[PDB]
Amino acid sequence: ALQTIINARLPGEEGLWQIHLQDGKISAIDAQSGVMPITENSLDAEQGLVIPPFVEPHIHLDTTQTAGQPNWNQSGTLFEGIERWAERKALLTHDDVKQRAWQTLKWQIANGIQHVRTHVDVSDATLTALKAMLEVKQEVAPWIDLQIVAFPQEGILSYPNGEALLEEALRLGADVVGAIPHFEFTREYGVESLHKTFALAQKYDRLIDVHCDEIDDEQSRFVETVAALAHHEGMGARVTASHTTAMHSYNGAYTSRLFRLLKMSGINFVANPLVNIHLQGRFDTYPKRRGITRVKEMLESGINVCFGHDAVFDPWYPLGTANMLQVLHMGLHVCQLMGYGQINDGLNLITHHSARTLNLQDYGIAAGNSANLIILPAENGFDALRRQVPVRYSVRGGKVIASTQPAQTTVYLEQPEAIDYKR
Amino acid sequence: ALQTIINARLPGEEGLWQIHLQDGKISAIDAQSGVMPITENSLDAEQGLVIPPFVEPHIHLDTTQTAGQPNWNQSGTLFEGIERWAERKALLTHDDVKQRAWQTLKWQIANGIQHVRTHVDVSDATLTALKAMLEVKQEVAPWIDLQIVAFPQEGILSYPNGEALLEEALRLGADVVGAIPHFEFTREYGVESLHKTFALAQKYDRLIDVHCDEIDDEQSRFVETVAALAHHEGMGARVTASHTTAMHSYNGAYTSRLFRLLKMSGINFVANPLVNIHLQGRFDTYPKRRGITRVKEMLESGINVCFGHDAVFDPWYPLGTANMLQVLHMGLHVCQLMGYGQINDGLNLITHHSARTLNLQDYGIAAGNSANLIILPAENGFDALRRQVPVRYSVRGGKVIASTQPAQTTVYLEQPEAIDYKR
Ligand SMILES: O=C1NC=C(F)[C@H](O)N1
Ligand SMILES: O=C1NC=C(F)[C@H](O)N1
Ligand SMILES: [Fe+3]
Ligand SMILES: [Fe+3]
Repeated sequence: ALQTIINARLPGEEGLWQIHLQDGKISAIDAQSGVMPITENSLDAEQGLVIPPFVEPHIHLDTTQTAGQPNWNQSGTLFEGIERWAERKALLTHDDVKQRAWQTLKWQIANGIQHVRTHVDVSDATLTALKAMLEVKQEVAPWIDLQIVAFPQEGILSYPNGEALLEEALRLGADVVGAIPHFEFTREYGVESLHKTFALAQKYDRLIDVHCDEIDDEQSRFVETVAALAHHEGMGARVTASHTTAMHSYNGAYTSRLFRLLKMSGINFVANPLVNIHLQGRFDTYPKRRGITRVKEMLESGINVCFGHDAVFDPWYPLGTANMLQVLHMGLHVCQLMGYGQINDGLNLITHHSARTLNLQDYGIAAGNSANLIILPAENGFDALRRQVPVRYSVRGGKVIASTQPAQTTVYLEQPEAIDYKR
Repeated sequence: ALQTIINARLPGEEGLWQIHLQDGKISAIDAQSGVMPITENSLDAEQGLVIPPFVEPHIHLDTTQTAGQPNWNQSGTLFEGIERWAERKALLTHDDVKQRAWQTLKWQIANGIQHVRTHVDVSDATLTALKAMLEVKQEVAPWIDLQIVAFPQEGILSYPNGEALLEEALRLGADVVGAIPHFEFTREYGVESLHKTFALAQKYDRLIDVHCDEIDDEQSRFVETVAALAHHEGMGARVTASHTTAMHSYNGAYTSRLFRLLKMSGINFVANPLVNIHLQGRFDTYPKRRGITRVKEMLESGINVCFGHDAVFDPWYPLGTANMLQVLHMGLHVCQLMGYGQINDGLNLITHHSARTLNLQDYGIAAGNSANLIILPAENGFDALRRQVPVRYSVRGGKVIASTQPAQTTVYLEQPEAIDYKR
């Protein structure tokens, strides 16, 4: 029955703070002028950093843990990945999807992630994975608020009954409408697919998250239609453009023109560093492009951008432990957001910016909000990122739902010495 | 009460000529076999060059003289320019627009310009600048025939009530319908905006002048729609594509295909050398492209192309004295039209070709035409351009409306010597 979080550091704030908890919510936040004593019912942050929970804005829980089944993606490309997934999709069973999704979700809970948006392939007349995921959503609710995107992986207009299946998925309860314009057979189908996606989102009052321009094609500009339709409907807050890796290859003049619309539209952007560095640049010899969208410029322009893990051991990515600080680490390097302040503020890319992408209404350390927060054994964002620290405690509804007793490293010199990699 | 212009040289003609004037018109033109004596009622061209008036086919009189108000365009780009202008547009007043427009118009009269096409931003519900410019048009009529383009600077489909405001501007009397497809939110809005522009021009029997592809984007090809719609409606003579700077970046194969249509369509092209060299190439590091449309190739293909000043001390250009020979000088250098004949024929780019762009019906030194002409103290186009000569006399309706007493330079060597920079 926790009543207070004491000795907490907060990003962008000086000193220590006390967070009072009442009835599963944050009742008040007060600055401390020194270190407070521990006591029963008090969770001691020990001058560590307290932040709202990590968020996973983009993952594929229906494909997670399937890498190599029945075959491996040899080329390491998005296109072969979809082909390898199609082979696995034909072998799906309800229980298998639930088991694999739950395996990755447990890693996420352990990693302080309390909000997850999973795409689920609905280019499947049986909607096997979707039915399984809707059950997982209910089962995992005490620990993670899971959003499900009805993702038409093989296209809306380019797959048999694609539009009907996408709508069926919404009627079954999917929270977000997906699309993949660059995978449609033609540019015209791509644009038309977006009009259909927006019409469905307005008909059912759902969010939108488009796999948008995930291709090293300087002519893949579906993002301008996503932003324009959102602006026209006055619904930018409910819309997300995932990937936009083609933007890495656009000329600068078009990008500058486009940025005005991106800002005016208010839509969100998701970059997936671990997967993008792996799948993009595969058609270059040397030099080889990085292939991540224009994260640095978006931040400078005040456009909301955040980071997702995208895949965890599946056709598009052979690694991962569903760790957001690891995703952030890769993104900061590839996007060259390596200034001290840029690294320190990096936490926003896996917390607040992602919460905005998911249109969350109860997020942040503020009075009145649910007591959902995590404690990192680090002094600030820079320190947490540099040392790739685990989540010491994850609190949800005012209760501890995960904890990590840190590793203990000792070197035996003339005398034993504890090493914590700090300075 | 001038009755004759004597000792006149004419471009492309040998010898001297006499131009007889009667009732404000040119009654006859006769060759001379020698130098004629001066006499009362005779304006002596003194073997200088006589040409129809200079023309300014593209200028923004509503923004002229506002550079730095309230802020400067730091990046030197078209996009920031529009943003800086938006800030100034919110501060417009009727009298301020009239005063600034008249300041630049007086410089134009002094520079022998008797025909001017000004764009006026109509992405403004108050249409403040347009109302002011319609009054200026009437006031300046004795000296300059001013055409007003209803220019939807912030887009037709991408600005609130953009189409209604564009039509309102035509109902108030604007002479030309404008558009800016590359600034619309999407390629589809760009193309649609052109269909709407042409429909308005046919509904009101007005000319068209599109700010077309003014961007270093090799995919900005709105010019093909402008030309195709003009060809379909059989109205090329009434249509102009301004800038087309993207053409500088097109691959050669597409450009060759496009050129057939450009020629067949009969539309006009305006290049704005002083502004284009400044605003284009801003997204390149090194090498840096010039960014002017394909003027040399247009001339070789018989496509009508001409030069405008575009801006005089405003968001898009911090310099200028509204001097067409200076605009021509820049264009010849950047477009590499540096052969003797190319330079000598350069005057066509600021006289006859521009008159065609404005669809002028009374222009040129020919019997029956109004006696509107200017006298340059130079032997030919090459000489006028090299020495950047002023306009000795500007005649309109058979009367002198401007004159420049040339500067007198002397060097004091062993004896004083007059220097005129001639050879
Ligand atoms: O279309 C896609 N499917 C799965 C992925 F992991 C990648 O995000 N893109
Ligand atoms: O769109 C534009 N507005 C103003 C200029 F000077 C430039 O011609 N382009
Ligand atoms: Fe994905
Ligand atoms: Fe212009």
